[PDB]
Amino acid sequence: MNPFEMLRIDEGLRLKIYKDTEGYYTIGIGHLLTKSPSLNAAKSELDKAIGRNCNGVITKDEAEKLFNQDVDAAVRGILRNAKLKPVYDSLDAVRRCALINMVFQMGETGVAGFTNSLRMLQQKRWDEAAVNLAKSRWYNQTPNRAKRVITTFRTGTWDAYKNL
Repeated sequence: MNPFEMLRIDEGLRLKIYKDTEGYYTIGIGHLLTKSPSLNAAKSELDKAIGRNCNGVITKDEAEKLFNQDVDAAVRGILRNAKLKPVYDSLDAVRRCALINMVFQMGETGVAGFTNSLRMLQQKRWDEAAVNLAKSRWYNQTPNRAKRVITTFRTGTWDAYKNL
């Protein structure tokens, strides 16, 4: 595994402009393009973003790159986050990876709301923490994806996604 494949599985990949749950134009792995109703504008923002005559559709790699700039942006925020910063620093590279997964999935705000759970991770209390996170509304909401993320944390390996 690697982080793109992680999200590939979790968020899914989209190579053609789409609308999300909130109506927003998006593309690749959750890459929101714009908030205005206009396809016209997304199209344009994309072309731009990607750098050529895409026309509402990109490549796989073209997407990875977008995906790369977004992980980058997420990390950056994490480090500017005071609740998130310390946790993130405590984490070995791969679990850092799970934390981006979550953030990606629920925003920085939502993530930092798992008080006890973060403390647990920070402390490097890998099992209890596993246990704990299985209690949340997160786990009921999106079970599969929650389970995978949790194993990542438990173990600090790509066990849950590698055969996938």
